[PDB]
Amino acid sequence: GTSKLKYVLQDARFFLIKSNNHENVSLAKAKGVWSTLPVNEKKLNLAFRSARSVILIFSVRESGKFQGFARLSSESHHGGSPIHWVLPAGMSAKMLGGVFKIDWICRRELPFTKSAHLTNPWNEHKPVKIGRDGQEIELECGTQLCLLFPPDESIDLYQVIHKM
Ligand SMILES: O=c1cc(C2CC2)[nH]c(=O)n1-c1ccccc1
Repeated sequence: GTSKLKYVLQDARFFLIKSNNHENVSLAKAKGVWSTLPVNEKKLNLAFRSARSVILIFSVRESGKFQGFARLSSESHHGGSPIHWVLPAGMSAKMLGGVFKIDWICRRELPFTKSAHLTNPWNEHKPVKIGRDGQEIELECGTQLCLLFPPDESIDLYQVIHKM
């Protein structure tokens, strides 16, 4: 069912995350981590202290889909185990901010065709698929977007709830 998911999303904040490729989303799904550029790192750290849940909704560039969504479990930190991200041309690992721990809520994909009825007030009511990395998605739009994803029966939200 969807009741524990709705509980996790209650009064959450939501951010669109772009990945240049599928490899980085695969690494994020396996290791429970993400890293963004410093401008977005500052926004996410502020949000993490501001709200009961901060949800990252992932989309690989040019894929026409979202690849899942996850909840921040920490502010960003430096000096942890190395992660062999595959970054875009002209970007080095030193340009990244720190590493956020994340707990995946759904590792299933959602094609953009299924979200065409949702618009984001914080991006001029453009379709929610449209946005730069780090674009905040307003609560109602973000909640409805997450509820569109296929249920991920491999995930037990009981432990995620205990972190809130
Ligand atoms: O492409 C990537 C790949 C990553 C991986 C470390 C996780 N993190 C990012 O933030 N980007 C990004 C998105 C939009 C604009 C500039 C960079």
